[PDB]
Amino acid sequence: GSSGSSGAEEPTGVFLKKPDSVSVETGKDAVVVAKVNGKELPDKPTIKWFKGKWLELGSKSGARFSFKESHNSASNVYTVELHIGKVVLGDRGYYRLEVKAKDTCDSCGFNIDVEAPR
Repeated sequence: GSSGSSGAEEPTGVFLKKPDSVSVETGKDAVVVAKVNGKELPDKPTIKWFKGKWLELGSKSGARFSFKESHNSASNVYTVELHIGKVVLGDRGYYRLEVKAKDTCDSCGFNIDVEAPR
């Protein structure tokens, strides 16, 4: 078939990809996608997922909260994705991704929504 096209100047930021707000439904599984330009960073960045207040996600390696981080050899980009299972209205709201390096420091903010049943 046929398709369109696009074009723009590379982003002047370390966060090659920002976690766009994802609207999920209660009882469903949420998933966020984000990337980080390591090259631009002096040292290995620190990926940490926070929830509204000064909370702390990913307590143990065996909870609904899953984390997928992959590092490319040629690309050199860290692709992190936050997956949440059995989402509830108590989870919906806003989040914040902290990322600090040797000297470089940057953080992005996303918002999730949990649609309730009829």
